[PDB]
Amino acid sequence: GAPVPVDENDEGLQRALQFAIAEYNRASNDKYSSRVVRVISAKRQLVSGIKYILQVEIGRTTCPKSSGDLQSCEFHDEPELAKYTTCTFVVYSIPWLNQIKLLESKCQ
Repeated sequence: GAPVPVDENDEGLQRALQFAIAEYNRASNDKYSSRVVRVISAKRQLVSGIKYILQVEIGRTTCPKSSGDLQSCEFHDEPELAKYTTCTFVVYSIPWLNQIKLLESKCQ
């Protein structure tokens, strides 16, 4: 057995970053929103089911949710002031039972 990396065509891995990341935005939703930036390690271990280990230097997005913006939101109008954080997402994905669940998703 071993770890298998994903490509730009794995709706499963996409549901992984969107699951944990979705939790990052709902976490900072207060001040503003947290948005991915430059992934680093997006993989899906393959055991009895799957393990989704993700890494990305999370970033932010000024606008919160409405702020009279309809649909936009953005980091800090540039990189010059949009630091980031290193977060890892751990999503177990089990086929045959469409059972996806979050696990080790922590950012810091």
